[PDB]
Amino acid sequence: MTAELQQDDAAGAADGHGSSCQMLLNQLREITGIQDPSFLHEALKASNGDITQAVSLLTDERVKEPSQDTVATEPSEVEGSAANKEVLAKVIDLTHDNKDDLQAAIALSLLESPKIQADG
Repeated sequence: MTAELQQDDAAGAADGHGSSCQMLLNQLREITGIQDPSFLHEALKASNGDITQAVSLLTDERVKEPSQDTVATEPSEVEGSAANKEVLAKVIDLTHDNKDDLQAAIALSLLESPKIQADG
């Protein structure tokens, strides 16, 4: 009934980390300061396990509130990918008759049909 010796003797098993140390979320929480292990683990899941990138993914639009309208800005539930950016190209055309293709086809068919058509 004295003190203990040899700490290598251990007592029993000591696993259950299954690729997922506290350094991942710890650091993450130290970089971003987020309290949503879910959105955090999301970043780690998107960065393929990389913290720096993940971080990037988050600091680059993490929480806030897009989708919905909120704020004063405009909502973004659709378009949001490449566009005239990656390339401005020529054939400039915005004013006058623009997108008249779908606007016209849509209008001609929208004028005869109900309103919303969703995916259809």
